[PDB]
Amino acid sequence: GQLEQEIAALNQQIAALKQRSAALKWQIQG
Amino acid sequence: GQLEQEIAALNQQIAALKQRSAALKWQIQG
Repeated sequence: GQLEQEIAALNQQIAALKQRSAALKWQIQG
Repeated sequence: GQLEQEIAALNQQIAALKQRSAALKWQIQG
């Protein structure tokens, strides 16, 4: 249902922002 | 100071999404 889709979206967004943060930290350190 | 502000916003958004997930994980018990 809707709940399952929203929890999937939440998990997708967490992963995307964590990936972005990790890449940014490395880019800044360079 | 906009660059610093944007990184702070990213970290705030990450923390918020993690809190949503954490609150659901906590709720799993009850």
